[PDB]
Amino acid sequence: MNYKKNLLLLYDRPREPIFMGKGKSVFDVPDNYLTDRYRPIGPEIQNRFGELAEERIPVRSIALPDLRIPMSLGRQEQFSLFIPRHRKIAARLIDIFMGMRNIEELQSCAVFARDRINPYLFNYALSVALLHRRDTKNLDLPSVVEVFPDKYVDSRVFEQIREEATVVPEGMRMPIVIPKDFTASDLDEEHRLWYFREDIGVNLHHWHWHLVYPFEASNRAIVDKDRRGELFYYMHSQLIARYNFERFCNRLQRVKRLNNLREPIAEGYFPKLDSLVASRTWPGRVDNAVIKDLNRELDQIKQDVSDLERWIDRIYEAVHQGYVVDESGNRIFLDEEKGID
Amino acid sequence: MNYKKNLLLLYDRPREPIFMGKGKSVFDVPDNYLTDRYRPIGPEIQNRFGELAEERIPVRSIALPDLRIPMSLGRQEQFSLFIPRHRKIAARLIDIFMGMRNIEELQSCAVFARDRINPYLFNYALSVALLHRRDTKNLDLPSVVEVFPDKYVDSRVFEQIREEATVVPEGMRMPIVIPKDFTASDLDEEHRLWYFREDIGVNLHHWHWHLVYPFEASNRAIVDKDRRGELFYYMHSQLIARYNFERFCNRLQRVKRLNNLREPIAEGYFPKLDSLVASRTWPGRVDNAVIKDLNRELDQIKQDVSDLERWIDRIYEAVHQGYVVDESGNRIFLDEEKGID
Ligand SMILES: [Cu+2]
Repeated sequence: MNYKKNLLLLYDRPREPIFMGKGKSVFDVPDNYLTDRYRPIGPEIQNRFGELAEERIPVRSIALPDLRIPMSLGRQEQFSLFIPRHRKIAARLIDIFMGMRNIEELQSCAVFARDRINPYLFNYALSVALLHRRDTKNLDLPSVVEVFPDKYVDSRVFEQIREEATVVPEGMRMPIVIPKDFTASDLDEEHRLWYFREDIGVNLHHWHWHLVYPFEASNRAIVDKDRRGELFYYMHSQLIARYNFERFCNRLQRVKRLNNLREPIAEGYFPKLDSLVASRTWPGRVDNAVIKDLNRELDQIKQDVSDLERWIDRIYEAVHQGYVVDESGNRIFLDEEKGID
Repeated sequence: MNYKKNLLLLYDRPREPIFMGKGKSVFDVPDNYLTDRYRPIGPEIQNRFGELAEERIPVRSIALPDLRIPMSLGRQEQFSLFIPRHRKIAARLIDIFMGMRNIEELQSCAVFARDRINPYLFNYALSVALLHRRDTKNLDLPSVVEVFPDKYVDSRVFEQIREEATVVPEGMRMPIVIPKDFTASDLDEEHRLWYFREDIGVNLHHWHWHLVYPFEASNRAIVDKDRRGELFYYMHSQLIARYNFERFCNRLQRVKRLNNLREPIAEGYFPKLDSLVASRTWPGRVDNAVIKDLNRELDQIKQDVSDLERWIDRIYEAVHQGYVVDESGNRIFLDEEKGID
């Protein structure tokens, strides 16, 4: 039905309010669906952006589960699935979208939530829901490059794209060249591997792999895929095999592992990305930075380097021992078949 | 006369005693010319080596100044012109050879001294005397590679040359290949410049340049060659220009200067040379070695790093000021003409 195609419009222009009209359509949102900022002038808006629209999508006003947790993350904040706290927020939102029985209520829940929660988070939570509901199958999700170009492109282009789009009429617009080999000069031998590290393609593959094989949510909510452990081993293992190949093609040696976490990290990296959602840039790492104990009260991270070292020491022990121990105290054997997994 | 050609025989086999016979000749040395080790069995020797020679060169017994200072340096010790003490020893010996009126007494002094003083030192002292004594002009001094191959060749070959020369008859002897690119592997990017750093040619040029333009000997005219200061600047300046060129041809950046002496030296170098005169090998320098205050009582070196730093600070000051100050206290101006010199 249409509903499937109407959800895809949510991916359009993530930071433009949902009432501004996406593609050749526009949403006819209730006033209790308007944000607190814009609700007090709702009448002036629905009318103002009604123009230029072929279709008008109605949206029924429903109950809507509590969106406190989803909304806890700031709108101008970054979103990562590695941070403990974000995991709990996303997994909760995924749970809401996943828990809407009908494809019509999913559209209603989405339309409301969209302008209240972090765009990056919304995109993830929706992507995961759509991909793993039964009614929304075979649905072609727009490339995350197209919805979030800031994670894939030198920040320099953005003010050129703004200039070009404002000054020059459509049809006469020149294609914007995206800078390559732009993060470091030839003094850094690492700069040679730009075509791999910074390639759009491989970064998309990595992002998507983690979409379809998450490590947290609910085992029935898509965590427990056959041999996902072995997959995690192999896929990442092939990344380095391919990387090491490309290294040899640029007169470099094989990548040296992170022997130990106390010694400095020789290779710094300034990525040159600017998050338009956070309105800030990603920080760089300097040469010879040292790993430091984390105390990020907000993010819910209280971890010492020694904690990491302790985990490693134990994992090594298990691997040599040949077995692990479950919470219960029983032993599980790292056999030829399932060991790696 | 013959005398000129007879001195060249001293350069032959530097560590073989002078009574063993050089080329197609042999020396008829007095018994008071024999060393303390060999004098007590002089009769057995002069006879044992005398034959199979077309010539026997007589040598008249002369007075001979005290050779204490020349003999102060051990026979199995290394010799460098940079070490303060060696400078005083060599300059004194040079003075003796230089001070022998006749080309016959030079031959007599030499023949005596040769087996009592350090071979490396002898070679230098003689080389300098011949080139600047007035009788021995326009001469052909043998290449120092041929007399001291240990300073120009991987030590590995020496036991092959000994094997080949003992086992195989003359005429059937295979040429010994000299290893190239042998001091470091491809993990060290510096190894690429072997063909320049370790080339026989350029090392000979450097050695010889310092022969004809010494910086301190005795008698100022020998040091005082036209614009030798500017020469010292330019010649060495061209070495680095050429080096920096060769760097660019091996995918390397321009050579980084020694900014400051307290910071570690990143690039180590093990030269793989074995001094047959010292019977030891040259020490290597490890990666990230640090310069340290010297206290070499024997060599007469008592220098702190800060001394070096102080000299540099003062030289910079003079250069910026635009003038220097002589011992007397007067000022000399670094003009366009003689400034560099
Ligand atoms: Cu020099």
